[PDB]
Amino acid sequence: EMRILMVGLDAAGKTTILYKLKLGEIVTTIPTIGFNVETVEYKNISFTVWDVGGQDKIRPLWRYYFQNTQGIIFVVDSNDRDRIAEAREELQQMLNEDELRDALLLVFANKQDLPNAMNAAEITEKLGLHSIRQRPWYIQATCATTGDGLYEGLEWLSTNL
Ligand SMILES: Nc1nc2c(ncn2[C@@H]2O[C@H](COP(=O)(O)OP(=O)(O)O)[C@@H](O)[C@H]2O)c(=O)[nH]1
Repeated sequence: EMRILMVGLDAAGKTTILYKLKLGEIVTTIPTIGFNVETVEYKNISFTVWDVGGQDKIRPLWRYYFQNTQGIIFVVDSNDRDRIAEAREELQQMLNEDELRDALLLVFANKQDLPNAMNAAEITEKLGLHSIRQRPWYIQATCATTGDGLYEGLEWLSTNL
């Protein structure tokens, strides 16, 4: 019916976020070698999760698992300063996929419990979110392990959908 695509580098906290929603079992599928998909199905909504960044294995086939995406959730480890530039590049490629041009964008600046984590303002500038045109976006500072911030960010995505 409608899909929410939640993607980001490995260890960003996406699986942690799926489990905190308590909207259904997390199911892992491996449609092809090197492509692990995690899926939660709640009513008419499908939450679809996989890791981006690095080799981008089976990238040309991602379109056939993108379909009917109404909102993108980009999750970043705010403490991972080593890979923030990689997260920016991976986000930009998602923002250029034709099947996702109309999808809303929620950004979770995750792991705000860590002492040296970049704040949402810094994450906003590092991701280049203000260069996004004609697409509504929103960024929330979160701690997925406590759940802090997830409701406020998903409140924006849900009310705007
Ligand atoms: N400190 C901290 N750790 C987190 C947070 N969210 C997730 N983690 C940890 O990061 C690791 C990877 O989380 P995971 O959900 O598997 O990330 P994924 O690979 O993107 O799905 C786990 O050990 C989590 O406990 C957070 O907000 N703060």
